[PDB]
Amino acid sequence: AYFLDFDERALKEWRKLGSTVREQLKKKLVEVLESPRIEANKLRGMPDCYKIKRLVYQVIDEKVVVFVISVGKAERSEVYSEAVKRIL
Repeated sequence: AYFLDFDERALKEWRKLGSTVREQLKKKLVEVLESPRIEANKLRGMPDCYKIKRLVYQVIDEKVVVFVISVGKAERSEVYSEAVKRIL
């Protein structure tokens, strides 16, 4: 029941996550559109910001729009890469 919208920086971020991710995220996002305000996912101190497991979105009631603002990863890309190397 909520419209989707992406911040342009986040859409650019989205186009670099890879094939596998931006699909499982697309799934969880469209699910969020039904009822965006999930208490278990609300960022601390932030009245309108929520997380998807990361992805962050802003709920804009005045427009009924879910605004995806930030999407990325827990660590730097180098940390996962170095972790893969470290175990070889």
